[PDB]
Amino acid sequence: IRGNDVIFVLKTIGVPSACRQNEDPRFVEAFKCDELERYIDNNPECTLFESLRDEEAYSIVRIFMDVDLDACLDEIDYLTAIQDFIIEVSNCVARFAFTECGAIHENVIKSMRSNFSLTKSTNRDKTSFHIIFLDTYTTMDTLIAMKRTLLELSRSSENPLTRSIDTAVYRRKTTLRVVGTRKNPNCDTIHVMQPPHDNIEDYLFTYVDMNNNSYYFSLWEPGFISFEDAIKRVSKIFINSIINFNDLDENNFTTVPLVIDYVTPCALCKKRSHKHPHQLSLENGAIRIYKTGNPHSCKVKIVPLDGNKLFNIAQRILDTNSVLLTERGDHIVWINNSWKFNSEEPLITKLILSIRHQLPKEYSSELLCPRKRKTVEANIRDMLVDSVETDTYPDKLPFKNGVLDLVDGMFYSGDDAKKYTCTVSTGFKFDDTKFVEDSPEMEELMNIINDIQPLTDENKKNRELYEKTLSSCLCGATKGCLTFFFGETATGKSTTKRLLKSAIGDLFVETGQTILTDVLDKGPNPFIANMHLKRSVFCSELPDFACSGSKKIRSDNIKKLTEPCVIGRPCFSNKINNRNHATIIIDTNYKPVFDRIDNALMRRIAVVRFRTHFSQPSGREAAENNDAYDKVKLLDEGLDGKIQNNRYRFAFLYLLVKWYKKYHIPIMKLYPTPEEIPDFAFYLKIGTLLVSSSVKHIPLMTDLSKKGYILYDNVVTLPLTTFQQKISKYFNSRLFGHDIESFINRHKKFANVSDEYLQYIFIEDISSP
Amino acid sequence: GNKLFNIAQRILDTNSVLLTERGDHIVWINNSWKFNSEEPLITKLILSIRHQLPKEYSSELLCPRKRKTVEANIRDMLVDSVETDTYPDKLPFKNGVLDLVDGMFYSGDDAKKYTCTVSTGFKFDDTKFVEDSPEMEELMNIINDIQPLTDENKKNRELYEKTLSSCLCGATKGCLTFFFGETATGKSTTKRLLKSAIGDLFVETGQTILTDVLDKGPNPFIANMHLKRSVFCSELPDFACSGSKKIRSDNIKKLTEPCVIGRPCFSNKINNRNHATIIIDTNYKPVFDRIDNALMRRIAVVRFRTHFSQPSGREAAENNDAYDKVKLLDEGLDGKIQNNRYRFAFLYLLVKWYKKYHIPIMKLYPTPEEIPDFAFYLKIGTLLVSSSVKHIPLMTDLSKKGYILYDNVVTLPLTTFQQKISKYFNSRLFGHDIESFINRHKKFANVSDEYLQYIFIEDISSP
Amino acid sequence: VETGQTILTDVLDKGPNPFIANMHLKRSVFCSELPDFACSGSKKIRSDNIKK
Amino acid sequence: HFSQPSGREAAENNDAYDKVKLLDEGLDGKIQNNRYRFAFLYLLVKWYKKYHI
Amino acid sequence: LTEPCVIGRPCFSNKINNRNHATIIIDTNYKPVFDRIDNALMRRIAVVRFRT
Ligand SMILES: Nc1ncnc2c1ncn2[C@@H]1O[C@H](COP(=O)(O)OP(=O)(O)NP(=O)(O)O)[C@@H](O)[C@H]1O
Ligand SMILES: Nc1ncnc2c1ncn2[C@@H]1O[C@H](COP(=O)(O)OP(=O)(O)NP(=O)(O)O)[C@@H](O)[C@H]1O
Ligand SMILES: [Mg+2]
Ligand SMILES: [Zn+2]
Repeated sequence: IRGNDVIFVLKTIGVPSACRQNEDPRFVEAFKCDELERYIDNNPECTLFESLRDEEAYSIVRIFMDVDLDACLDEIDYLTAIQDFIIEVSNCVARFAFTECGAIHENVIKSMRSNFSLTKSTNRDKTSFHIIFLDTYTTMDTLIAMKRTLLELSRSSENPLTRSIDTAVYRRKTTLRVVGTRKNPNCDTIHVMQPPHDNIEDYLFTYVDMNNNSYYFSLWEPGFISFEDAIKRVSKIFINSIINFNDLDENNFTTVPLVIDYVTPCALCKKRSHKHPHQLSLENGAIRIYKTGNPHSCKVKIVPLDGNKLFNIAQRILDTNSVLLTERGDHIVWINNSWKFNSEEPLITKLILSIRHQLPKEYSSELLCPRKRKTVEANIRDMLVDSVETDTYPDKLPFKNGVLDLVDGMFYSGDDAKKYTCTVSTGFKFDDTKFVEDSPEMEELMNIINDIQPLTDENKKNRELYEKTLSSCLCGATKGCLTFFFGETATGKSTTKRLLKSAIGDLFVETGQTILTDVLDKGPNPFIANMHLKRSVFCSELPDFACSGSKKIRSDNIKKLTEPCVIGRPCFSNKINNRNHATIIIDTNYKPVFDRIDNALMRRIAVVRFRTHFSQPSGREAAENNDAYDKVKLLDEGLDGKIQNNRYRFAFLYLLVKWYKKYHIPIMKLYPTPEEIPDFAFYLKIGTLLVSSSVKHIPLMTDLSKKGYILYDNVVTLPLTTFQQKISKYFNSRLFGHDIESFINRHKKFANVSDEYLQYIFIEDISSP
Repeated sequence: GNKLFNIAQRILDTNSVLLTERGDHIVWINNSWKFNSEEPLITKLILSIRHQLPKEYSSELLCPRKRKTVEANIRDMLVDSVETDTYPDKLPFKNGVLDLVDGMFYSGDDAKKYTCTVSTGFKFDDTKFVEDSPEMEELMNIINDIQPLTDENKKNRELYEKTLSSCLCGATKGCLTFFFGETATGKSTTKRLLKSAIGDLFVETGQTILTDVLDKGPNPFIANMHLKRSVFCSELPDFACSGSKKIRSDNIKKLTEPCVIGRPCFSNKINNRNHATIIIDTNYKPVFDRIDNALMRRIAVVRFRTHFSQPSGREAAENNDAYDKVKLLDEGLDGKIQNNRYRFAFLYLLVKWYKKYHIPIMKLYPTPEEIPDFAFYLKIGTLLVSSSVKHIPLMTDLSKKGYILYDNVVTLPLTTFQQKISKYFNSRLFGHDIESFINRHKKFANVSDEYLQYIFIEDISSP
Repeated sequence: VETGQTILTDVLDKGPNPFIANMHLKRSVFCSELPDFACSGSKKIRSDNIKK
Repeated sequence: HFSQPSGREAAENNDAYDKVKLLDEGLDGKIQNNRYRFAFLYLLVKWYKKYHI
Repeated sequence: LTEPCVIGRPCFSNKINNRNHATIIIDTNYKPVFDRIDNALMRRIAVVRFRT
């Protein structure tokens, strides 16, 4: 809504609703930056509060909090406290935004932690301030919802600043004090600004200046603890007996000073003795222990009265969005700049141990006992209810140390890569130095590629399709066609398989022929179960069926593999569905033959040609005489070893990325080539030469009758003997009699005359006069 | 005392955990009965219902040991079992239940009463269940193209609507329907329309149970089709093959019972519930191993006429025998339907047809007139009549027509009966059927005489 | 309880047989849709199966 | 036989039947809802006493 | 069997992939007879003869 730049101000607290509606200038005002500054300057002792003029259109506000701690802290304690407070509050708000407002935890963290205005009250007995997050915007109903979780965080933390969060001022018509202005006419203390923020729009929670680095999102109690245990905790922290004992009741808790015999130095500040004795106060369900008189002689102490420490630790670990539950009931953790999941060995305890550095020291020491880490893991599993979607951005290449942007070539490492929840990684680290164009390895790889597929004019299209198929493996989406690497021996299909394996790493799996032969549903099929979020799978050495004795590759499997999802379950699992981002590549020396052929199969089969031979010098002319190759090149033997050494990995990766960039016109697809595999040629020629019967061709019987055709009940039918006599001049029986009878029975209708009749006419006959 | 026992009693009072007749538990978290046995959800539920508890009780549920103790108490207190989803007129969506009687959808505790485990797998939105939409108008045009509203295609349209709408009812269906067409006549179009519509309650498969023997087998499909409201059987392999297996009438009858007998893969369960509307889409004419009166009662046929042709193939496809209308293709139609745009509009259309055809029952009625061999089998009965007492007094007067008398019963010799019937059907096509009828209704008394207790209707009619 | 036709057609001992195993202490057993012998090559009911 | 009123005459001439009645469309649902459970149980017990002296 | 990776897992162990560092030798009294003969298979078979 482009925000607002007018500041609405009330003067006196408790102004009437009638006065607010009438907008009487005696109390109601509206200014801009310069007008506000001039008003504050000219009128020094005027009260100034900020509110919302409209809750129906300008509900957009910033993220703000109020903290007031009734104690004095020195500089170092103040700095560590504010650091911990910022981290905890930003994590809590980001987790709430992610889990309720549908926002993104990482941009929320970035916007809240980039900059903030932090004032300081001129009063010296206490530490109070307002904090404004400039670049985070949301509606007021969002704060309405945030109230509960912010109160829970306030109640469940030891930090004085976080514990002293004012959970009010999150209501309707909420009014915030204006900086530099007294709250009461009879008081003098005010709030003053702190560097590097010096202007006045930096401290107003309604002023909106949305820019690039911005983000917006939208949608003694008897139950605390036994009093004896509370006093026991106080004494146990004191580490010394108390002179005034058995006289402090529940009623005189906040009145009677406490006196300590200084046998051991006061553990709060290690000082040998204190002039004035120590006293207790009850704030927000915690006992604050302080010393009267000197504000810096003793460090203030916090004793909680409720909650569970190992539950607070688990909540703090959970609200960093580093453990998540997927739609398949598996827990993914963010360790070492990657998303990892392992059903065999859960990694939650590893995450708990590793994440202790991003937690306050009080919670840090508890995460060293394996028993307590197991307790925290048990808490986390119970809190993780509901699931989240993963791997939804098909433009990113996930490396073990980050994410490479395919549309740009920019590498994101660390938290920047955390947004893209890519749960499968190549397994190795990206390297920008080795991801360069000019390199001797690059020239060697270009030589190899041009050797395997020449750039000749005849080969041009096949080489381009080679590039297309190799590039589309990088796509994280689902493609609608398979690729067959058909070629003769010693031609480089296994070499390019090894090249892709080295280039893609763990985003690559090799499976057997069971996928192409057996039923995919069946029972336990870990081969199908291994294609989860893969991008390149390989089936090698398809057992071709030139001789009878083996079940042919079934069409059902190849139709099912094209689907965006695949139905299949592993051993001892309940999930039945896995996403199909993988490109299915099968290596064979022979033409595959499918059991059932129909129309749809001409939209799924793309094959790649290999016509280059690498041979020993002895078989030079022996290979040259063969027509299986169009060129013979000498064979290099250490090339396999150096490829196994992953020497060409980054060169081939750069080449693939450039191919993807070139081929990636907005959205990309794959197209079959149903003219190379020979078993489809039968049906192609039959379709281009034979068509079914017709009813709209009824006023065209003259030429058919002149040729010799007969008419019956408006359906063209002819005997089988003359069908064979007519077809004997196009197809030979000794060639494909099995296929001939196959389609004959497929289209048999029987009836008519005294023999079977079929609904078929010849395209050549109707084409001829 | 025993705060933990009190907590367990309080939780069990809300009926959030149930024990089903499979020796397993179902829990209600996130407004859905998510049965899970591999990993229990009871501790998750215990931690979830924590703020609906007194403050002196909420603090004890933060310890995993105490949560496990409460779960053990609940497991010991359950004891009894309940029945799973029994309401047929309730469609369960991932976030509630939709009553088809008033088309009203409700979630929360109001949807807890209908203990439905199976679900569509996708959420339901209130603001897209509307009559007016670009999706609505485009879908209406598509259906009006596929099934024209002309008075010739009236009963076919009614059958299409009824069978399509029956996929929502959670009862058992007594008929198997056929989608008959020639080539690309919207078959897979309406199949993928249903897949987009319901989802996770529709199973697409080819042959298997339709072709093989159901019993004496480890076949998984029979267990797969448990509590699924729609099942499609496609790509039937042209049983007019002379070498390929036929269709079993016993298989058809097994598929048309409230309970289906099957042995999934490795377990010992042998019975499963049948709710699916089994739809079989074929181009070639199906042929059964053995047809009879009982089989003819369980088959319905829906014919597909209007076809779509590309601009280039328009002249090629504009002349077809079984075509009735020619229209144009659409390259982005399949991707667009996979974009789930027509989902809720087609749900509303299915609900409307369901309300139309429940008055107040939607029993599926067989249509045997479409199948020509069924027509031959029934015309044999219409052109004949079994011998009865009314034919006894005739005797000699009817025997003058070319018949004889056997035990005061009008009888015809087998050879003369064959000569008489040979002038109606085609011998080449119906020789096996004639042999089948002869061996199915034969009567013998001695070495020579062979009796048939049937008389032609035209012989009786003619003076 | 309801069971398939294998009870009358196939070998009772063989390997596993939950169809037979489920008849423990059941007061009534039903089998439906007898496989008409009108199809050549069909199986036959076993007299020893009846006796067992 | 229990038939619809259209094919009633077509199936009457069959010798496999001695009687023909009108098919009832509510029997399946009424049985599925366990309406006749205790009535059939009472008849079964009466027949048991009759035929097991 | 000549590829650098093989698939198979032990009992009570979720480890599937195995490396292929092996020289595969088969000692026989008879020459092997293969179902399919092609130019590719000829690149993977060698025979040593024992004649004492
Ligand atoms: N550009 C190249 N320059 C030199 N040697 C090469 C080149 N490309 C491949 N080779 C080598 O030539 C041989 C070809 O073997 P291979 O890669 O297995 O082909 P192939 O078609 O997969 N053999 P096969 O699986 O039996 O059909 C290997 O030793 C490669 O290292
Ligand atoms: N109303 C329409 N307008 C334009 N194109 C349409 C329309 N309806 C269908 N089509 C197209 O025509 C095709 C018809 O094919 P369809 O009948 O659904 O599959 P099919 O070929 O019969 N499957 P199968 O029977 O196994 O061969 C659809 O896939 C669409 O591409
Ligand atoms: Mg190879
Ligand atoms: Zn001290």
